[PDB]
Amino acid sequence: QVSLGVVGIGKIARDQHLPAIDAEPGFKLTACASRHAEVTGVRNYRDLRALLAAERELDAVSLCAPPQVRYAQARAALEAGKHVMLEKPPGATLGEVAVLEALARERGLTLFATWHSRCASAVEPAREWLATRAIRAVQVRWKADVRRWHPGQQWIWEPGGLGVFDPGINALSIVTRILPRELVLREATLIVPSDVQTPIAAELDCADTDGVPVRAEFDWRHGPVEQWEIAVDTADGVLAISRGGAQLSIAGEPVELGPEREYPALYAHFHALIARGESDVDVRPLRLVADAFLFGRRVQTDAFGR
Amino acid sequence: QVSLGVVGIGKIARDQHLPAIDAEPGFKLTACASRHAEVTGVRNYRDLRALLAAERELDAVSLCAPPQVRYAQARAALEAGKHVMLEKPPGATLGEVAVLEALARERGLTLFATWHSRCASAVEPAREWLATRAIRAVQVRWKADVRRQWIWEPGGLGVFDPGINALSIVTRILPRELVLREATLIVPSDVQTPIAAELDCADTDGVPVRAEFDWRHGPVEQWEIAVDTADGVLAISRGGAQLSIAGEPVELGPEREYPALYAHFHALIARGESDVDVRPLRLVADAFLFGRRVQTDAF
Ligand SMILES: NC(=O)c1ccc[n+]([C@@H]2O[C@H](COP(=O)([O-])OP(=O)(O)OC[C@H]3O[C@@H](n4cnc5c(N)ncnc54)[C@H](OP(=O)(O)O)[C@@H]3O)[C@@H](O)[C@H]2O)c1
Repeated sequence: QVSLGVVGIGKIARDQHLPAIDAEPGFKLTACASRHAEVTGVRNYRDLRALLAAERELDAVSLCAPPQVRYAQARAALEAGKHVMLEKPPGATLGEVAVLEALARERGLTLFATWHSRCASAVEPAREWLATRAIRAVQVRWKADVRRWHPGQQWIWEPGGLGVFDPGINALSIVTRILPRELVLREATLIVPSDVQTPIAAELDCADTDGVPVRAEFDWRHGPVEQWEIAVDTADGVLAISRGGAQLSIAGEPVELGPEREYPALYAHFHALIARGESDVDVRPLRLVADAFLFGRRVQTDAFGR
Repeated sequence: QVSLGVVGIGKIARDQHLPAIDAEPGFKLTACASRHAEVTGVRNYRDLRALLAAERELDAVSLCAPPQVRYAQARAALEAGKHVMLEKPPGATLGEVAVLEALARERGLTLFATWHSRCASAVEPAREWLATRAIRAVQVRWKADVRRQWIWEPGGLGVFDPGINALSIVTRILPRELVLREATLIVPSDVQTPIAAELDCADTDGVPVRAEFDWRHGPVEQWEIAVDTADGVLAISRGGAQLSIAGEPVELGPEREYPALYAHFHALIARGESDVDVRPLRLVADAFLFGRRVQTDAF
């Protein structure tokens, strides 16, 4: 078993990481680090620094804290000789992820930038069906109530928190996986409430290298049922991904999919990467978001109320 | 020699590119493309597609148009089997540059993303002196008066349009990669790009690298990079033309940024290599992504 530590025991750590780790036989949950939480049955620390100082035989760390502290924690873990798994986004900047990848490669360690939505069951079936066909247009709708997915959370509204791109980048992680050709941003509009620093809604107009238009609408102002949809119009009809990747229809016919197991799949991949002595750092979804911030118009809207 | 075409004959093509090409023996200027300008002594076209269709023996092209039109030109040139040299910045977005580098690598073609300020006289001496030494801190001060439209449009970079030149020097002289830790963009309420900006970086050894860019009226114009080491301060001034080390001024040669660029482009084509350093643009992108934004009075 690979000995594993988890950093930042918050919403996604309780909802997804700890259950997936517990059911993954390749890992032994050995330690956890959190300022305001502890995990029963394992050794607990207030911060990653104290965990690394004490857990010299630990093999790997998985980071579930906000992305603004991701670089500092991942660098420390890599410098201590641990393989590192990163929640999405892999960093607040592209430069820090490049530095981490070079460092992990400069230490022979596994670095894994995870995109949990890429492990949704519809993703690889969609990629396989689309690799052969003539794509005409792509439509993305990724809208959910922020208060239901990040209740009480403030880092989403601070610089490096991405705002609506925090879930929106999941859609881009799927699109960049299922489309055969690279995307380039052509225009973007970011809608930023008067009281925050990140967008609550955004529109993206991209094209792949063949000129296929990729239109995306992200919104955190929404009712209680998510709209997490990607529609690829082809010459053979429409491929429609819905429910964040849990549902797939091709030319109007539903497609049978296995059960959702995104985070089990992530941890299985992390273990396999370590046993292979390989890394997996795809920053293309974050690079497109960076282009959106660099090139995109910014429009003020009314206060969110944080 | 290498047959060469130039696209976008503006003032910098007239002042810098064409004289440098004329004096570079490795190239023969064969054709130029420009919508509103013709170049004496060579064949002339109004767009790159026409040039490419006609100049079938052409080996390479140098693109001097702004980045908003350069990506489509660079694609067509690489697809036509030509080596490509790009003015700075190499793209309007990082995705554009990634596409070109993949395209060039797949056809075995030379792609050269130039940073003309990296060829200023002080840059390579500063890099040699700093390579071995214990650096403590770096400070960049870029200030000027903007009063002396694309710059205020979404994607126009704002103060980073010239400020990225200082970032290309910083990233060349320092021996380790920079990570942006905090940024602040000051945006006039009637524009979409920053008039002033502060960057807070740290290199991979933790060395703080601070940069301030200001386009507003204030104190006297300045362009300075100061790198404090255990052996004293290294100071670059005058956009890279002037160098001081531990208080001692250093003798530098005349400015030949664009002759240097074209000599390197020729050398890249000879060795079959590319040179696509996107890090100065990536740092600017990180500032737009990670930066805190502050509104100021209309411009
Ligand atoms: N919310 C979701 O549904 C979801 C789903 C998939 C992926 N994710 C990703 O997972 C990451 C965290 O998401 P989340 O919803 O779990 O947010 P979160 O609960 O608010 O943050 C997780 C924990 O990180 C710690 N934290 C906050 N600031 C910190 C700081 N400076 N330094 C160290 N620890 C700090 C906190 O634990 P302590 O106070 O105890 O130290 C926090 O409880 C994000 O990158 C997010 O994008 C979220």
